[PDB]
Amino acid sequence: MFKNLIWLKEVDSTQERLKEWNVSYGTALVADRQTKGRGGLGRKWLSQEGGLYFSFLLNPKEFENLLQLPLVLGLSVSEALEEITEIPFSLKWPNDVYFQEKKVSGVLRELSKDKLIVGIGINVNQREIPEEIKDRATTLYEITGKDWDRKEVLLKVLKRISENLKKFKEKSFKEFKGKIESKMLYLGEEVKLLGEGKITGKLVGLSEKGGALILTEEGIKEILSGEFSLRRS
Ligand SMILES: O=C(O)CCCC[C@@H]1SC[C@@H]2NC(=O)N[C@@H]21
Repeated sequence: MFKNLIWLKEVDSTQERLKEWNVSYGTALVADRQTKGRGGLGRKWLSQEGGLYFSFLLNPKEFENLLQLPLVLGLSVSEALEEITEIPFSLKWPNDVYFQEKKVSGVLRELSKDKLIVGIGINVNQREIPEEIKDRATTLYEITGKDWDRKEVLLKVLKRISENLKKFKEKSFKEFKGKIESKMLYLGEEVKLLGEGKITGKLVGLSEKGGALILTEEGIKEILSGEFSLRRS
């Protein structure tokens, strides 16, 4: 039941606040502005007006795999945006939501004590996109040519997250493998993964474990580490 909100006008980071405050699971902390945002395309643009920045607590004892989780959340984020805008979106392993070549959303997940802090940033109404990420990022406004009710968006997103997380629990990742893999970005293309190494080859798909399958010279390798980031090559 992700439907009750805590909407602030400015914080250092919704991630940090939930790391500090003791909130109940299933409640989303939203912030119009973030002075010390962290993750994805940087801190500078996470302080822009028009973006949708929020975080929420999940039970660590209940969502053990922090590789499939980001994918399911990303799948939930894209599904909500597609339902709203009726625009096709792609998923970039292992977390980002993309429209074509540029990112629209990113899923962050941290752990602290007995907390699983999930932070999600969505590009909705930012009008003045930074020149340094004009190439890698886009907004709902830029794509569709109109603004969107950030509250309406957040609600349908929280709903999909809720609905999908219930299935991911009751059932398994098998329920989303096909949905996710079929929306994967750079699929069939030459790509390069970096993090705890650097593997380069053709992204051939997604394993039932949520791992990225790369076709190298000596076989297809399955990448499970969340450390890795997937970029073109
Ligand atoms: O870009 C990413 O992939 C990571 C998530 C983007 C940042 C979100 S926005 C709200 C929350 N608070 C943060 O400091 N980070 C996350």
